[PDB]
Amino acid sequence: SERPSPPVNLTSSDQTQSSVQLKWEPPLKDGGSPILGYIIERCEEGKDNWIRCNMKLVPELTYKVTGLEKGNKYLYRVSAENKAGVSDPSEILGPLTADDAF
Repeated sequence: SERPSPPVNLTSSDQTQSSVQLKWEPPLKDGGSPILGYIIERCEEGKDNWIRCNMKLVPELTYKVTGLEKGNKYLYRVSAENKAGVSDPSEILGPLTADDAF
């Protein structure tokens, strides 16, 4: 068995000043072992220090990032983990502003 490929079609909804709902679809290949769950990371748009949002692996295909600072702008990525390892991250989503749409 080997690491899975990245999650695909990472999208967002329900953007607020403190949070955003992320959603994605499973990897095209699981590497021969089932995906245990996903790892969500965020990064302030001007930096390159990615913060892991979730402790326990998310087995679902959605996750609410919280603890955002109002007015800030964030990048997001998600990775898939099986017993063999962790995929490269998905394509980067954003920048997404922590605010209320027009």
